[PDB]
Formats: sequence, C-alpha cells, structure tokens
Amino acid sequence: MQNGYTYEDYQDTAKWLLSHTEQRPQVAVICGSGLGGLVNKLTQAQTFDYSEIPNFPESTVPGHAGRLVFGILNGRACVMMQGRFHMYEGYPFWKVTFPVRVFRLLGVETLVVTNAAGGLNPNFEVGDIMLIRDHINLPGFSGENPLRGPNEERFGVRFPAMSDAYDRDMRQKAHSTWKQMGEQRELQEGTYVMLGGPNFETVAECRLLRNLGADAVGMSTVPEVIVARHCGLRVFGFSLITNKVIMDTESQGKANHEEVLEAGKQAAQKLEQFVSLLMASI
Amino acid sequence: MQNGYTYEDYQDTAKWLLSHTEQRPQVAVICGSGLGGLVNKLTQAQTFDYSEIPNFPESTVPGHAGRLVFGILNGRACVMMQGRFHMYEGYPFWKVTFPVRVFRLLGVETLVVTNAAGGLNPNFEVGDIMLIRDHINLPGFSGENPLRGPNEERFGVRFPAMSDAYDRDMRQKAHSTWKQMGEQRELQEGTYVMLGGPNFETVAECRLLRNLGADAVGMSTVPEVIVARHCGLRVFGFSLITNKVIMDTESQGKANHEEVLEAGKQAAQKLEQFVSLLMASI
Amino acid sequence: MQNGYTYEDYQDTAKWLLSHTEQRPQVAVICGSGLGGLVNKLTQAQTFDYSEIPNFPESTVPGHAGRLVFGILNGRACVMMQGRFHMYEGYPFWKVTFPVRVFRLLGVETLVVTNAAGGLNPNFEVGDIMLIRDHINLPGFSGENPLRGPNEERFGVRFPAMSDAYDRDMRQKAHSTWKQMGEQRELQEGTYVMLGGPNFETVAECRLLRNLGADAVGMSTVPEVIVARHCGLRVFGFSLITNKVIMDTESQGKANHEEVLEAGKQAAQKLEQFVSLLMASI
Ligand code: HPA
Ligand code: HPA
Ligand code: HPA
Repeated sequence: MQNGYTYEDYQDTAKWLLSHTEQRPQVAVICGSGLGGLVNKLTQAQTFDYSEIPNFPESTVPGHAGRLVFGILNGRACVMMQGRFHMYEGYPFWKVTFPVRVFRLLGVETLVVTNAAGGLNPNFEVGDIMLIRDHINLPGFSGENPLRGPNEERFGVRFPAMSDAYDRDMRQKAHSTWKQMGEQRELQEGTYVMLGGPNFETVAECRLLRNLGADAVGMSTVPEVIVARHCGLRVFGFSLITNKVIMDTESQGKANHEEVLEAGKQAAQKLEQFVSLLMASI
Repeated sequence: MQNGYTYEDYQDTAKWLLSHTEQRPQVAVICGSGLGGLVNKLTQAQTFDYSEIPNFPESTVPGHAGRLVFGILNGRACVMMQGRFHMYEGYPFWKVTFPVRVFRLLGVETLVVTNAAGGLNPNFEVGDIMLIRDHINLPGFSGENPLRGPNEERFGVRFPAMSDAYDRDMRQKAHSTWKQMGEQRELQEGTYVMLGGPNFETVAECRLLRNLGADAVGMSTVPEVIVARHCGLRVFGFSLITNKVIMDTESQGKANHEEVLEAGKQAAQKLEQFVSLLMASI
Repeated sequence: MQNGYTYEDYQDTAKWLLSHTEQRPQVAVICGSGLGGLVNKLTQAQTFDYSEIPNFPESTVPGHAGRLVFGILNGRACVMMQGRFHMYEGYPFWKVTFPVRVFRLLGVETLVVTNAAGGLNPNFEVGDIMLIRDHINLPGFSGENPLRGPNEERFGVRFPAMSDAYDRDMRQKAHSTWKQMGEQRELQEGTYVMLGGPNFETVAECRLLRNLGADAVGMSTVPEVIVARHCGLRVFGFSLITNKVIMDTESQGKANHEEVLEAGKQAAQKLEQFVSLLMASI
C-alpha cells in the first residue's frame, strides 16, 4: 500500500485554508468524546465544513458533524477537528491522517488528541480521564500503517522512533493543572491500545488486551500520533473512560453505544475547562 | 475497505432461492470437519451448487464440494453449506460472509457453525469436540473485519457487541444432549482463536496462542459469527479437535492435512448424531 | 488477495538468468546487515541489477544497491541478493518473495537469510549474532501472507507446516563453526518476531513482544522463509543484533537508523568470514 496524497496535495489544501481565514493556529486539537462541545468556547471562530475544503476526506462523523473550526481558546490560537475518520468506516490510514499533515503545513507545532475508550485497568471508573503515556498499535503489527509506502522526506525520516511520542513536559503540566482544578478523582495515566472495530470486544479478547499491559482500548488516535510524530509535531492526548469492559462470562450486560454517548455528555464540562486551562501552558 | 454487496444483492439471491424451493428453513448449518456427511441424513433434500446461485461466491472447497442443501433434519427444516470460503483462498471477508446475510433474509433465525481445529489446551485429545464459548479474532485486531466500511442499518448497528456471541442456552442444551448420548469422553468447551493461514503454526506461535488463553486454533468461523450476530442470528458452534499442536522443539513430527482429514472421517458418525439430536432442542 | 505472478512468470525470469550466466548456484543468500560486503569475496562474480531482470520487483534498497550477484564463495557456487524488499516500502508479500521462487527454479536447494534486528532478550549485546531457531509472524496472524490466494501445486502444498522451518543440522554446523573461529562471545540463538514498520517500537510494544517470547524484532525475513519452506528449500538464517530496544520510560535515548548502520559496519568482517566458513559445511 502507498499513500495516495502527493506532498503538493497537502500544500494545496494548506494554501486554500490560509487564503480563506486570517487565523494562524499554533495548536491543533482533534476532538473526541464529550469534547465536541469545546467549539462553543472559541473566540473569533470560523468554521469550514470538511466537504468544502479541497482534498479533505469525506465526512462520516456521528453526532458531531465534520467541521474544521479555527479560533482562540483561552488566549491561544488553535484549529479543531469536530469529528475524525476511522478505519472501520472504510478509510485507509492515509486518508484518516490527511489532516495532521495539513496542520503541519499551516505552521502548527502542537497536537492534542482526545478520544473515548473502554477501561481495561480495574482501577478506572466511568468518567475517568486517562493521560495517554504510551500506546500499543495492533494494526501496525500487521503492516497497516499510515507511513506504509515510499517515504516523503519533506515530512520526516523513513524510520521514526515512537518511544517518546507522548510529550513528557505536557503530561507534567497536565498533572499540575488537574491539581489546580481541585478535582476529587485523580488524573489517570496509561497505555492505550488501538484495534480496528467497529464491533466491541469479547470477554476473551479483553482479558488478553489487559494481559498485554493495556489500560484502555479504542478504535482511533494511534495513526494520527504516528504521522504527527513523523513530521515533528509535539503530541499530547487523553482518553475519556466511557465504560468499563465486561471481563467475566457472567456478563452484567454488554457495552453499548448509548452508554458511551451518555458518558461523553456527562463529562463534557470537565473536559472543556481542562483543555482550556492546558492552552495556557502549551 | 468496504463491502462490495449492496443490500439488494443479498435480497435478490434470497428471492431466487425462495422461488426455486418450497423449503423454508429456520436453522442454517455451516459444515466443517467430518460433518460434511450430515447432508446424507436430510429428508426431502434439494441441492444447489454454489455456481448456479446468483451473487454466491465461487466455490473453492476441498473434499466436500460447494453445495447449498435444503432439507429436514430430525424434524427440523434447515439449510446447510457443504464447504465454506476462507480468507486464505483470496476471498475478502465480505465474500466469505455473504451466505450468512442471505440466510437471514430467508427467515433463518439460528446458525450452527462447525470446524476442525488444532488443540492448544493440553487436556484435549484427538477426536474431542469443543463447544465454542468465546473467540479471539486476530485478523480483527488489524482491521480485517467483514463489517468494515459503511454500516447497513437494515442488517444491524454500527457497533455490535460480541461478548454474548455464543448462545448460553444453546450450550446448556448441548451439554444435556451429550450426557444423553452416553459418551465416555466429556464434551469440551473453550476459546477458539482464528488466524489467516494457510500454513500451520510454528512452536513459538503455538506457545503464545496458548498463553493468550486460546484452547483451539483454526482458520475460519469467526467472520461468520460476527456477521451473524450483527444481523440478529442466534449462534451456536463447535470445533472438532483434529490434532494436537506441536509445542516443543523435539517435534515428534508436524501437523499435516491428511491427519486432519482422517480425524474428520473417524468422528463423522458421532458429530452427525450429535447435531441431529440438537435440532430437536433448538 | 492473490499472488499476481503466474508460474510461467517465475520460469521466464529463471530462464532469462540461465541464458545470461554460466553460473549454476546451489545456495542462495539474501544479505542484510553488514553482510552487504560479502559480494567482495566472490570468485568469478557476475552482477545483475534488479532493474534489468524481467519481472523482478523494482529496487528500493538503502545503502546497498539492488543487485543480484552470482559467484563462488569459499568453493561453493551461490547467488546473492544485495538488498531486499520490505512491506513497509509498499510491496505486497508476493512481490517481496518473488526472488525465492526464481531461486528454486534455478536449481537452488539452500537459502541463507540474514537481517539486522533489535534485541529484546536482556542477555544480548550490540554486535551479537543470533541464529534464528523459530519465528513469530504477526502480519500472518491477520492474513497478510505471501501464500494467500490460490495455491500453485507446482511449488508446494496448500497447508505447509512451519514448525521445522529452520534446519536443525544447519544450526548444529553453525555452532561448531563458531567454536572453530575462537570467538569470545557466544553464538546466540532464538525467536525472531516480524512486524511491519517502518517506525520503531514504543516501550509498551517492546515489553509485550518480549512477554510473547520473542528474542529479537525486525521488519523482514519471515515472508521469505515461508515461501522458501513452501517450495522445499532448506532454510538457515541469523540476525545481527544492531541495538538493544528501549524498555523503560526513562529512555536513555531512542533507536535510530544511524546506530543500526554503524553496527552493521563494525561486525561486517565477522559476519563475512562466518558465512564463508559455513559454505564449506552446507
Ligand atoms: O469498550 C470499548 N471498546 C472499544 N472501543 C471503545 N471505545 C469506547 N469504549 C470502547
Ligand atoms: O493445527 C492447526 N492449526 C491451524 N488450523 C488448524 N485446523 C485444524 N488443525 C489446525
Ligand atoms: O529496534 C528495532 N526494531 C525494529 N526493527 C529493527 N531492526 C533493527 N533494529 C530494530
């Protein structure tokens, strides 16, 4: 497999955006979970529907419509993705990660990724926020990788390292900010594992995922982090623990989509003020 | 990747079958192992070669020729697949699972899946029958999934759960029936793990498969169970332990295809009467 | 997926080579690591650029240019691949493994595979040579396999076993030869695990790889061993431990490509005399 986008494609899209807005973001945020409401706190916001931006992959976002929003959040200029793309919709990883490279060409230096995730770690409770310290890329093990194919030297090297993908200083700042918020629940931190989806895991799969050392499971984010790190973007991210995974055959029930949506709704306010405060420390 | 079959394709195939047979099955059986002979016990059987049914994937079945057989088994009306499709032949998962959706549109409510498998659990002996209680989907981890691409709402939801894939009541009935058969060997039950194939595993791979909690290994069934559960089919299945996997470098030999064929042959009669008795309890 | 090469394609390429050289090799060597210099010790060498050989996949080799070299090494006639293909470049496994089948049709009976690898086993030091005793094929778990699609009976069987892939007698000879070289460091031996790449692993991924029982990690060799064993080639291989993987968050640094190149350079002489001596015992 080879990326279908030439360097010029990215550049054209970037040039189109610059000629249609006066905003010049330094931070890019890919919203997941109940963070979709974060667009409501931007100043001087300007919205672009994914369908009107050349080369942008078609939208297929549930709940939060596919919009790219520019604006000032807590004194910082940023651009946000309201709705992202997932492999389970049929998109190749090179379409999924297309926005990350455009962000780089706009002058962006920092990327914040957020998502909803199932809790594998027995100590996580619904509503918990887990800073992503590391990740396990299952699709990557089989070759499914956004960097597969010839390397574009103008973006980065052939063999980029990922052991330092999640910025250390960012996670330090995140802990201080959380303390300053006077939260009773502590800020979690752990390993996120991505798998394809769209179906939810079985008990047997959840037990091995946990045995492999993962704390949370999800169907996104990893390909974006890989491409971001490839082109030199400082990356920071976190998962909203939307549900605890069923790990015993005496299943009290089963993970459902309404459950995760509710969680995203109930924690929205907490996630928004958190990301807003973090802007001041980037 | 996206499924190449539109909902209408499935419906056309279903409509063609209904206009060519008076049979109206409630149960669908996908035969594997030595269960291929089960067609010999149907009453009022009517056979359809896969090649004469519109939209049906081309046949590539070894030993048992690709036929779709309708008939009455122990008083119940059912349809059976004599030979299935495997990813290792080159078929995408959406071709492999095509029959499952057609079955749904015919009015079928229950699906019984059977296969041959290598024993990972040290307590299994050749000839053992293992009820499938749960599964581990390795291809699914990388995104290889029959549901990949846009979701067809007329079949099911975007994020179906799989923790309850193998019907509980069915497995209870299976245990009672086995007792009533006066078998000396006990009915096994466990986790089946699917991988792509077509080559057999190495010692190192078998040890990790076992460490991951799998009891039996095979190259099929899982994609069919996923699609079946997606559209609301009650699923029940079992593996015929055709051989015990080599797990030490002092390999007494190596898994071979003739070995598995022999096992399927020697247990044929036992599997047939078992599935026949189960019909009375569905 | 299905192999795009017909049996005749392989045969044509083989026939073209035979009509352009008088050499008739019995051993084929696929050079990796600092073994790229091994071509300098061939007698009566004759070089073919991959681009001039019909049907040969396009070259994309870093450092060592894609050449196929025929010659006599320590009294034995052999053919060597200076530079191989990797999935991470965009090649399907059937393009990657194309040379292995051509080698078979030339009359070759033995294949020696070498590569660079990251050390997972805590006892390995940079510069170590690890005989490959077994392998773990992650891409294979998801269906990514060079044998996927219809089986070509003229090459081998539908379900080949892999538990005996690495020749036992070859590894015995390798140990004797190493002793005869009077090396202070002992010859290592272990399980190689392949993943897609091109990015390097994260700490979390390295810990699970090690927990799964792997000793060394790399991005090649496995598909070639599978196809070789399929067509009846005696296989022998080893990894040059070019670096030790970062397995703690207090990362002293991070794996980089220059590091691995340096290692390949520093051990070149030792690998060359080793492979040269082994020729005398094949
Ligand atoms: O349980 C889950 N599994 C997979 N992805 C998820 N995303 C939110 N919750 C889950
Ligand atoms: O040992 C085995 N491995 C994989 N698939 C199998 N199907 C039957 N036996 C086996
Ligand atoms: O650390 C490593 N990881 C993956 N492949 C490698 N090939 C050499 N070193 C490495």
